[PDB]
Amino acid sequence: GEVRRIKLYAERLADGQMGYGLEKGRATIPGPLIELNEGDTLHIEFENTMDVRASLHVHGLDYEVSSDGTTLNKSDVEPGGTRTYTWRTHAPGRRSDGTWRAGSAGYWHYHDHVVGTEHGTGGIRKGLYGPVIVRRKGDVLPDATHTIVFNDMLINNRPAHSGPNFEATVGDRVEFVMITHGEYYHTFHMHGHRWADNRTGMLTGPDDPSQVVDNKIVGPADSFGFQVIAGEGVGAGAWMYHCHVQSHSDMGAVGLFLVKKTDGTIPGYE
Amino acid sequence: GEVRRIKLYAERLADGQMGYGLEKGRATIPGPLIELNEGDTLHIEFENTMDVRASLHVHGLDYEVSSDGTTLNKSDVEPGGTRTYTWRTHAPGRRSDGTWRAGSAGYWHYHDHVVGTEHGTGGIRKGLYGPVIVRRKGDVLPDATHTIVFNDMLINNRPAHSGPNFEATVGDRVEFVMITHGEYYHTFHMHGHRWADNRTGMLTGPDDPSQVVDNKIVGPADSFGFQVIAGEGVGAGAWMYHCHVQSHSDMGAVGLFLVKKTDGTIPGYEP
Amino acid sequence: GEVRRIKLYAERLADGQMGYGLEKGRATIPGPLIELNEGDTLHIEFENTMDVRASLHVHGLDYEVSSDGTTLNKSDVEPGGTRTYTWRTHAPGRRSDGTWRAGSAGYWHYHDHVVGTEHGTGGIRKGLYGPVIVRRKGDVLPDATHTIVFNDMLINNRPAHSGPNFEATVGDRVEFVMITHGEYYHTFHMHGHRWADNRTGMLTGPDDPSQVVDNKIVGPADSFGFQVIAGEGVGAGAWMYHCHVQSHSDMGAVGLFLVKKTDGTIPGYE
Ligand SMILES: [Cu+2]
Ligand SMILES: [Cu+2]
Ligand SMILES: [Cu+2]
Ligand SMILES: [Cu+2]
Ligand SMILES: [Cu+2]
Ligand SMILES: [Cu+2]
Ligand SMILES: [Cu+2]
Ligand SMILES: [Cu+2]
Ligand SMILES: [Cu+2]
Ligand SMILES: [Cu+2]
Ligand SMILES: [Cu+2]
Ligand SMILES: [Cu+2]
Ligand SMILES: [Cu+2]
Repeated sequence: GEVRRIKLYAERLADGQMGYGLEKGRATIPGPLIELNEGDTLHIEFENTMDVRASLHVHGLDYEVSSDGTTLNKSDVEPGGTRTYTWRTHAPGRRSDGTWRAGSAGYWHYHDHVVGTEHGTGGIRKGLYGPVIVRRKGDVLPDATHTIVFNDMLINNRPAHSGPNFEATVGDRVEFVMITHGEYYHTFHMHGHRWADNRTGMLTGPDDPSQVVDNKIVGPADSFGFQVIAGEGVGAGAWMYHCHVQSHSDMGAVGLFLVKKTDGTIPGYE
Repeated sequence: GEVRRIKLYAERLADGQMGYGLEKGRATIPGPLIELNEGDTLHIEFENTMDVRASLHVHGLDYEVSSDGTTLNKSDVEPGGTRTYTWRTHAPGRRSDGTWRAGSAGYWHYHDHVVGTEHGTGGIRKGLYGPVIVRRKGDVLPDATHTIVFNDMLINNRPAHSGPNFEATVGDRVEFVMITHGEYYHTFHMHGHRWADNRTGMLTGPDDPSQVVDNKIVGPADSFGFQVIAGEGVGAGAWMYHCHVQSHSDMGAVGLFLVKKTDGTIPGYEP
Repeated sequence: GEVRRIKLYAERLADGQMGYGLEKGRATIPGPLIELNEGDTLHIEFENTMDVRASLHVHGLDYEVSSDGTTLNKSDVEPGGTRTYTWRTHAPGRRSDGTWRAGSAGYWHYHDHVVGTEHGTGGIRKGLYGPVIVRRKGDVLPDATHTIVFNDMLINNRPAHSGPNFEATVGDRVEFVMITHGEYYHTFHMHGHRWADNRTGMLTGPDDPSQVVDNKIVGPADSFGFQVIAGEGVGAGAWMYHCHVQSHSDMGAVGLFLVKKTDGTIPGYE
């Protein structure tokens, strides 16, 4: 695998928010998508631009305690400080004893572990979360990737009834990364589309018995993802995704997957 | 791939509830079981007999936005109004891009999307939900199918501690369709029986690594199903199923899977 | 296909608790680990030493209604009474209808079903739960097994912020049994390690599409397990496990998987 180096910044944002960015003043919630192939090493030159301690902690990937991002393992970052975190990944294969070592590939996420509490409750609430995708050799690559985070009662820390919306063309291969944070369980639902409940969100072939779903229960720090063919067997349209917990959809935990015809039109909606 | 047609009616019942039915005054909660084979197209000639806007929205199956059953897609039904909803299904197969297209087959459900709120909160609460099963070629068919819906704190909108109960005989292949709605997470548990956490609820063979379970966390609009051999390795008896969230079972989210001997008898129990 | 016999006692414990034990005055919370191979029968000579009715109910395994442990089937135990419960297990096999009968193998649990309520709400709250593992022929056996029960807001009925901690050496094959009870949903997370969402928690091979996860939503009476190679690809250290529901980790639903180097030392303990 390849050795990669990136910079990452934690920054305070308007309305008491906090975000990660690849450049100063370009912090976003969710944070930037990090994509790796199994075997790749990533060195993250992390700068905490804030006035409180902050950290970077990742799910799924290989890291040593020196890159835990915790007070326990003295790997958080002082205010205005810098730390180089290292994430490693590995491909699957048989061990010496004939057991199968699972690879790093999957839909994962990174977040703060020290803002507000020693579990990053305040950091997470304020927006310090982002997606990580680790791909296996031969994995099907998409035309676009969209990240949806159910953070307490908000989506991507947007005000209620505020999307986000995602645009595609009929036939586009669209990947979704779906992360949950905070206090509450949710159920993720997408109209007119469906996926497999497995590593890639896609059945491997006819021997894969994974349930095909369009609704999934998720809790804090769950991550999954999938790919769909936009509008496959259903056509162009305003295709809602929403939390299916009835009070949550009613309070505006809803967005649109806007699937246009090749001619740029979409069947008239609202 | 057969093209089929049914009539469906939304009706107000007693205790203010609301139900789907195949005939006028025959509405049930849950709604009627709709069963399709992959490839089938179903045209639902729907009539809203109620004095409020209602709709039909489906999980899992192929439909165009004109059959969304939402206000967003101008697909709900005015009071007394009619609409033909079209559901399509497909078999699995190889795409030209070399990927495997997942089929429609599964345990699915349909429900209202406009009663009370633009997400059907009032309709779902009052009973406008029912099961849909899409079968793959070669799928094993059961002796009977039973639908269990955890709707907020009730089962099938029954009052607390009033079932439903389902009866079978030892050896019967019994299918359960398990749907959840409303506000709360649940855990579905059955005494004396277990199933696979996969598409059909049954392991394909010794090369299927799916967890074998008797307890499953479910949230609103989750659906799964399974088939068991009634009493297999455990015998006839009153086999409780219940939510395993302790306050929920204590409040009466409990029913009985009554498995009889081939002589029609059951070991004595005290409900 | 071994017939096994054990004695089990239900007893009141200090601090308003109740537990199962293999010997009088030796009750623990969780109760003793019961391990069976598919085909084994277990006869449990159960004695209720308490002043309230109590029972033994099991998930997953084969039992007749006479061993349900319920009020419904009159198979609980009066105060000071004794009853033999029988649990059976079976190997998988091909049915005469051509379908595959799922075996008993898996991560399971037993608990009371009649203390406090006819669903055992009081018994479970006070500590009457324990793990059951049923193995399939050829299953990989671990160096150690550790049971983590999320019981309402507690782990193993320990007071908040009280572990438990589990020690291993790098390269040990360590098995976790993860059981949930009570009123609340949880998300189980382990730093530095991951497992397969399937029967054994280990991918069978390259043909297994199971998601690889480090975070799993669980609710009352859910049970799963897995094995990890301690420190595999991540090294020695204090590896936190916790509930990832943020208020739960903040209130102390946390422990340590203490992974020692071959020499005995743990980095960050100097
Ligand atoms: Cu943590
Ligand atoms: Cu939600
Ligand atoms: Cu829907
Ligand atoms: Cu985390
Ligand atoms: Cu919807
Ligand atoms: Cu419940
Ligand atoms: Cu049980
Ligand atoms: Cu729905
Ligand atoms: Cu029970
Ligand atoms: Cu928790
Ligand atoms: Cu973590
Ligand atoms: Cu139980
Ligand atoms: Cu010390």
